[PDB]
Amino acid sequence: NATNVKAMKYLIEHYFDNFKVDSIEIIGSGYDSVAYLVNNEYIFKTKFSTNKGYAKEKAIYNFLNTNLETNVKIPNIEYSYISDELSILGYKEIKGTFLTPEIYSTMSEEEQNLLKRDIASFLRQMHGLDYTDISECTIDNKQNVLEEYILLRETIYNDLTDIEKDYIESFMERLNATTVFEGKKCLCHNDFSCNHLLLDGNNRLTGIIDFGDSGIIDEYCDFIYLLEDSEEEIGTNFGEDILRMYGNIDIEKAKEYQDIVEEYYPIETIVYGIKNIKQEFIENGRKEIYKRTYKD
Ligand SMILES: Nc1nc2c(ncn2[C@@H]2O[C@H](COP(=O)(O)OP(=O)(O)NP(=O)(O)O)[C@@H](O)[C@H]2O)c(=O)[nH]1
Ligand SMILES: [Cl-]
Ligand SMILES: [Mg+2]
Ligand SMILES: [Mg+2]
Repeated sequence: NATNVKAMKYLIEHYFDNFKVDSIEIIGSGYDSVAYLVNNEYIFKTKFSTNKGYAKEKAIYNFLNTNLETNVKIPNIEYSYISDELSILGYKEIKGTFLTPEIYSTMSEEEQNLLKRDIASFLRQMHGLDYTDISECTIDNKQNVLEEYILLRETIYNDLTDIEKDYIESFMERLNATTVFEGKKCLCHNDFSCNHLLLDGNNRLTGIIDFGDSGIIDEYCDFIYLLEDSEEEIGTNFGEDILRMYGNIDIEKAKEYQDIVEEYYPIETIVYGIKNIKQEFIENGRKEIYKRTYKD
């Protein structure tokens, strides 16, 4: 605990010549990464070598801070160090409160509507950017899945159970029949969940973070979490209304897209385990297949 922060304090002061760390605490973490609040003022996202890295994320912030017109704040990178083994991005903390189901349920109907409009407006503005200058950041989700399926076939597929194989083949049958990858491509946040959305003191959208998965990809991508029915997200109705306010988009296919990504999740989890040599993820994905198969 107190040892991570010393190591990171050292790396920050070593790589950014004039920077002095008066305070530093862990503010969040993924499975590959750790984030730190420094001097009660700066966020520092960090990562050590992992199927990389923070170069794309930086190029995305730089593209967006040049091209977006919006009052919604996003990270603006002041400090970056990027190497094969280590990557650090520092920027000023955007202040606010993260959106949650609980907060949402306390908002008046009109407060909720204004938030949904704020979100639809943000997404419309980003999805509308001429992305020529960030064109290297393309992502083909369908092709990625095919390549991941090939990796499964080359590694553990033959040891899976019949129930597990059927789940996967049935997913691939669905992938092959769907049309939801054939639509408009644009620059998407691509991890647009309510834990990345910041509210100000009037419960209006004041900022957005973590454009780490951003790319030129299906327009439907940015509604996947807004449409999710779970304890972490607000609800299907929230995403529906946002889709209506956003306009010019096939809502039923947005939902199909979301449903297909949800079906893929256990396989994604297995694949992450294969690629990063973590048996624990392989087993969680496989077990999740049994859970889904037996649910009614
Ligand atoms: N309030 C605030 N919190 C921030 C800001 N930047 C990051 N955070 C906090 O730090 C956490 C992690 O930041 P995030 O960019 O989501 O990183 P990640 O998923 O954990 N890393 P990765 O993008 O490499 O997978 C966020 O959940 C949030 O608590 C910011 O500008 N303001
Ligand atoms: Cl296993
Ligand atoms: Mg995040
Ligand atoms: Mg992230």
